[PDB]
Amino acid sequence: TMKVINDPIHGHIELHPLLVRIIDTPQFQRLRYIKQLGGGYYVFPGASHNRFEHSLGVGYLAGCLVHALGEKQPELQISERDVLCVQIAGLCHDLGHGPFSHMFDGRFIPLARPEVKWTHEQGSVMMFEHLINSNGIKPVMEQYGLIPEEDICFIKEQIVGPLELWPYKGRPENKSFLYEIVSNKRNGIDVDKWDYFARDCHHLGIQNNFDYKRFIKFARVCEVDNELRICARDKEVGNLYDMFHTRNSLHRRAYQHKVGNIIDTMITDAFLKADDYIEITGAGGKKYRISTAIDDMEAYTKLTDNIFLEILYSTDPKLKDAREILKQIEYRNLFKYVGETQPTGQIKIKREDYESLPKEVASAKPKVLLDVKLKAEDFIVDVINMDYGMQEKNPIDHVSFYCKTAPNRAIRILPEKFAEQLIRVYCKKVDRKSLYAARQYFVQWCADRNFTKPQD
Amino acid sequence: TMKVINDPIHGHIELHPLLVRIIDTPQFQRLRYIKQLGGGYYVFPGASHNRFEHSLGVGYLAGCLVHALGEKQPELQISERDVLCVQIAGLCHDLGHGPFSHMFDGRFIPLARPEVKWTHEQGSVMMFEHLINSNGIKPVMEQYGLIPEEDICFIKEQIVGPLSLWPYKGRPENKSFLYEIVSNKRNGIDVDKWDYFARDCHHLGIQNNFDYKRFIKFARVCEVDNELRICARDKEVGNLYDMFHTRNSLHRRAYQHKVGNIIDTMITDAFLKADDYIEITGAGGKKYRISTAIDDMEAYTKLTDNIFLEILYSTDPKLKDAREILKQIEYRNLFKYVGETQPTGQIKIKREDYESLPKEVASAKPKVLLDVKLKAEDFIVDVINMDHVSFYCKTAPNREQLIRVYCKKVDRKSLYAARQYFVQWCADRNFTKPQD
Ligand SMILES: [Ca+2]
Ligand SMILES: [Ca+2]
Ligand SMILES: [Fe+3]
Ligand SMILES: [Fe+3]
Repeated sequence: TMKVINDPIHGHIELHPLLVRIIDTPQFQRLRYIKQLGGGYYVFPGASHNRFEHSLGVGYLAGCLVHALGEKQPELQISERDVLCVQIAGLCHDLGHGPFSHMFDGRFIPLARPEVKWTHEQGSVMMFEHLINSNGIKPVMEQYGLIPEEDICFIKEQIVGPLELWPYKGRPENKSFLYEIVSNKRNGIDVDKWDYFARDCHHLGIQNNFDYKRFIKFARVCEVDNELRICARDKEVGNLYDMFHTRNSLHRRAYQHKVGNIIDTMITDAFLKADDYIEITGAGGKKYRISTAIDDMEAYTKLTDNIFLEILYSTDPKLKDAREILKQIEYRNLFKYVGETQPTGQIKIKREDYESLPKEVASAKPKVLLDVKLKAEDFIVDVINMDYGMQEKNPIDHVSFYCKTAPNRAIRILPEKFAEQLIRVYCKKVDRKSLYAARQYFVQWCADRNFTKPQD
Repeated sequence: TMKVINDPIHGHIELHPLLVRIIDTPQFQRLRYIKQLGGGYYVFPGASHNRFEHSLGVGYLAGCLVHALGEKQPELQISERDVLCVQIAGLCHDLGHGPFSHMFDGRFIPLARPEVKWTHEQGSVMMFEHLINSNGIKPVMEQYGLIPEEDICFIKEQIVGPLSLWPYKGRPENKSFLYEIVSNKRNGIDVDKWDYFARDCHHLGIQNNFDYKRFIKFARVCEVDNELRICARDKEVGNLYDMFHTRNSLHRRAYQHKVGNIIDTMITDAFLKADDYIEITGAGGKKYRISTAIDDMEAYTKLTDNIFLEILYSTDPKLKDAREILKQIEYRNLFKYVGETQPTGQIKIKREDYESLPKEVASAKPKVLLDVKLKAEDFIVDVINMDHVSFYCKTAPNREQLIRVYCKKVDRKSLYAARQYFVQWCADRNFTKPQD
């Protein structure tokens, strides 16, 4: 038969042999050493889960959804090849994640290389191609009825989106709903977001109220404005609300934790101080930095969380400055929270301007002059985005439902409005004179940047 | 005021500032990089938890039990300092675990240094002393009412044991029940096992039936043969049997997994071929081997699961042989399972003769000659090791080894060969006939 995996969130998981061949690969097993939340592990002891089990769950849920729609609506012409293609897309959607997951692409790369526009989804596509190329997956695809020329393009489009009128080339327009499963761009609701909602809740002691298996059993494909979309049963709006609340509770209590995000900036600070002295060997023996390893998948395969311990256990004097910061984490001698603000009604801060932010705070002009002159090297500016690629909107407005009487047409038509971006400032000095001075600079920068007034 | 932890098993737990000082320590944060189940992670994806979260739970449960006894029995004179000592003891009981937990002291060390005797508890006390000294914890202990002379001895004794008559020095026999909490050496029912019963079930998807909370609630200390022992209520024996079934289920389905133990042996083998070339920095620039890092505690502090990846990501030609085996874990090209047996007598194979076992199998002469001759290196033999609880009346509140053999050759001929060797080796060691 085929492999069975006992997941603590989904139960028994059945693995097609093609999936097994993709998993038993250094590019996929790489995800065993990538913390799902990263710095959150040092705040929540149960947050020890890695990207490996998350990807296994996303592929399982993607196959469950596509198989349910096929067996419930034969008119959709869903093939078993389409089921496996969606499963692979769910398995390999997080292949491009770097050390400590969103810390790498969200903060480190913008700080070390602000000129490059890099996302972990781009790396997922590059790592997928490197995976199939380095392990002879294409003949195994042909074994199981797949056509690599268009199916691999279909998988990549499911992971990253269109590759620059129907813009997708992997599947015709009459199967547009297949592009809404692994990563939905219309509303953000997808099986990928469902897996870590349950996984993170399971690992942090927060309660999950969204029954995702109930949602799959009532998911149907329907015609909405001449477009085939995956619709929900009307009697599932209460489950939908519970899903929204569960994501906000995770954001308010875990993702935006004030100490966990500090630790993320400290790990980023150590990585930045160590970027000039670590060497990762790529294809042809070429030495790559931590920041430049994203240009070479052969080197990026060797870039996991152990570079944290490589720096911590290093004896090189060149790495001492970076080693000291990591030692500070073990002693809980963390950076000091100065304050928090928010760009309500303002244009959100972009990744390419992260590097200029601490120099902008140190350049503030407080009225009350103090005997403590602070430099930009004493300030850390943290930008926390609940979704960097999103604009303020209610997702229910982009969710379509169906009735039991009209199971092919949608319906013409308490939720917590959520902040998107939070600006936190930390100081590296620990003395009360500098710590109070940094607070003065920060409140002055909040009026200049036209951000909300800091309270405390 | 004290720090609060959100734990998936126990919920919100409060940490005394002394405990926090011990936690904020590289000697203790080392536990963040030590898989609890080791090779079991490569079979169960949810088993990503480390020893750090488990130690926190044991330190919490031990304090809960002592506090519950003191509150429910003000005659025991259990002081807040007695509570802290038990909390620290459970918090530091596993400080001596090496890479991938029990495969380091249970297989690797006996294979690399068969002459040395080493256990993770005997290393946990060394870790505790090094932890206390390197961080100046004794003054912090005193400022919270802890006297270091008696207490350090107390904490060490309820971890490793006494170092005819009452052999403990940290507490008198009047507080003997305190030594039965973190690790019981009589029947084997401690809060340590309670924590990783629920925690492992929670991460493996295995159903946990024991409720440690309702047990602790109805737990009291009674007199058994003129001695004070922890006893349970007469109607809470259903919880006791659910504990025993959860243990049996965890061993049968998780701790004794086929592929899981094969991965452990494969990781041991790569460590053995990487032992002569990996350098661990120790006390004052000195260099130790992976097998010799246990002699220096500062070198052991830097011995974690990261060794697995320094071998994997290495480019040293001397490390090529070890790097090959770790890569075969990623490609799922594992050792083939040959057979399984157990000793017929009460005698049990110790660790000083683990490396002699594969050659014994290869030295066997099967009764029928065959084509493939097998070397000792082609065999892997790992050893898997595994009613007496007091109670009280509600009215009157008082009064073994398993042997598995694997083959590194994975072809039809060599596997038939290995089975013939294994059957013959079981025959002249008087072991149970292998099930076909
Ligand atoms: Ca992703
Ligand atoms: Ca133990
Ligand atoms: Fe994901
Ligand atoms: Fe333990």
